[PDB]
Amino acid sequence: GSHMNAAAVEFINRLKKEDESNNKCFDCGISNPDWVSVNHGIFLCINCSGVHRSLGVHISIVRSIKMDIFTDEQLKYIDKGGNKKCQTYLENYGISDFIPERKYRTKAADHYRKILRSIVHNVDPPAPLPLDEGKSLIN
Ligand SMILES: [Zn+2]
Repeated sequence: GSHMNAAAVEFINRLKKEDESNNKCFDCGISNPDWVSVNHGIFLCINCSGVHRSLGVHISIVRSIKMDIFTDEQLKYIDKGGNKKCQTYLENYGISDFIPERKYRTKAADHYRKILRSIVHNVDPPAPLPLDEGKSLIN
């Protein structure tokens, strides 16, 4: 109901006040992103959320902070992620400046999804991905 929705917004705002990079869109950098790619634990603007939608459900799961209800598991993805952790991971593999169709289909981005998922489920992470495999795209 209304209470569960309001507590979720309060949670997101805490994460935006904790890690300031959550207050800029992950892909384009504009301030006050009101959308989330849950699967990546990142914050996006309305336009970049549209780009993510065209990537398909295997790549990105998109939610609006203003308009959508969030499941408790979905909020955990954001709690264990954030813009900073994803950006650092993508930068480390040299793929952070790739356009979305390439960036989110890299082994590096796919590997980050698996890492975040494992943190959410409190299980062992996948083996570290070799740097030279990171730029290659998944099938
Ligand atoms: Zn954007």
